[PDB]
Amino acid sequence: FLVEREQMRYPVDVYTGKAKIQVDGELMLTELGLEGDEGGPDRALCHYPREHYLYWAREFPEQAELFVAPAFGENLSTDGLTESNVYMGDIFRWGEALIQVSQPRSPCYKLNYHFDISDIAQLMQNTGKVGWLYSVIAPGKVSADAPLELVSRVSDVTVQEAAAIAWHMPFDDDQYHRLLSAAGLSKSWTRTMQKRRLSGKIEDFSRRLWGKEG
Repeated sequence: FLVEREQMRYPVDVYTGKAKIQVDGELMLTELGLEGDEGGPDRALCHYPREHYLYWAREFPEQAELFVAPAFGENLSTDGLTESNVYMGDIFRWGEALIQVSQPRSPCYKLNYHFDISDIAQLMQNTGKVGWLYSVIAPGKVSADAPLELVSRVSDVTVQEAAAIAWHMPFDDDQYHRLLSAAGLSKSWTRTMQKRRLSGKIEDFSRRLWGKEG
């Protein structure tokens, strides 16, 4: 863990909903999320990498204009952070608040309704370009002018592997045991990996990904 000492700092665009509109000054980050916005604690903030938009536009040239932040619902938009360099448990200082990565975002069939593309959820899930959520470790003033500083790297499980373990690999107790060991793991994901260990099976994903057609 030398990255803690590198003082990594990433500028971020901020958005809140009434849906999501860009915020420009300073607002309060409370335990439940951004003031004026809307496993509550574990999902108070959403993140989606801007890089991913190039991939969707190149994939769906015809509806390229739908693919711009914050089309995926995210609160935070950055360059330079993705599923392969963000780790489960990472704690970041933002202005005066402390936030911790708690799980990858799970793609939902509602996404398909929103882009009017019938298999975007399945595609998000298959590519692993899903973003992630934070739980707020300490509330406080934050701002669109204040960058995200990495301050603690406490696990060796990346968002990418956490997503592969949940959705890309065949049943494996060891991996489920490894995922349960990552600090900051949200309650619902703890519940889901624990249930697979006990049941001996992988819970269905059709309803989440396809709605009534699942």
